[PDB]
Amino acid sequence: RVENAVDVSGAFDNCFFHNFALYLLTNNLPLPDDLFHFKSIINRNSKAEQLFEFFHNPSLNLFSYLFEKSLILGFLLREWFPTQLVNNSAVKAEMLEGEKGVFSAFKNYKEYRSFMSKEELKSTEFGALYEANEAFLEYFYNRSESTLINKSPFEKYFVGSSSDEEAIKNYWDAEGYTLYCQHLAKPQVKLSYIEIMTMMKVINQPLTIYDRSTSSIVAEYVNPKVNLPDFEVAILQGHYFLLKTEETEKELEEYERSYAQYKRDRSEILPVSSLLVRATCPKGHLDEDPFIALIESLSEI
Repeated sequence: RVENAVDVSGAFDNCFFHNFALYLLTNNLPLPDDLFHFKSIINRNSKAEQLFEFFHNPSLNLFSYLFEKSLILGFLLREWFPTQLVNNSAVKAEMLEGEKGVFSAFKNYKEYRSFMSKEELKSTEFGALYEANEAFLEYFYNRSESTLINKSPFEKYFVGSSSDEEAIKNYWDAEGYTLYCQHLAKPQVKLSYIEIMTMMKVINQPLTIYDRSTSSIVAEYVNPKVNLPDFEVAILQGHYFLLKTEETEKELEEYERSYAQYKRDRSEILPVSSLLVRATCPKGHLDEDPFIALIESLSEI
């Protein structure tokens, strides 16, 4: 039916993971194993590995609570999922086919870029994929639009090639897929329903994503063999609203009350009631790193 889902915080661009987080907490489903002991793919600095010194067991108790739990789980999930689909060769191969696969997204990238800026294609549903493989795609674009190239790292996949789809696959299985998983895990990279479906497919979690205006289905993963509580969120600026159910309405209305407390507390921040209010502020106003404002408040324990 048409329903008014809860407004989930879009702090740290983890709005979907926050939706998945409170879905795992409202109906008491066990968190995925090794969410607290994994080695993240990212090679800059892992927000998950910084939080591992305060949480070691599905220990999430505060003594100074549901909103604070999803925001912490948002960080670990952002880096957990990519490490689960980087040595998964099956997903690596199943992600090239389909009307929305890499073969289609790349081919679309080449012909569409003749009149569309790359930033105009980065705001698309394939933005995360277009950014991870930006170097190969830009080489891919001008190589087929101009007759003279530059003598470079990607030309191996193009000589001795039968197709343009053989070059894309040769790039993908060598380094394209892993580059993609490394980009999904770094912060501030936002997710569309493309990545989410392959994320929900790798853990067999049914999900339905409606449009908040039409209530029509936008993206859907269906597996009737697994029977878990119905997971459904609506969304289009990248903001997801989790739909309530009989077991969630009073526990999400309790979480709605914190967020409304967090919003006004974050507007008098610039004598507050909520723990991580300064951590959810935008950058530059108070600190330079909202995340290090989060770990400062966790060290009080």
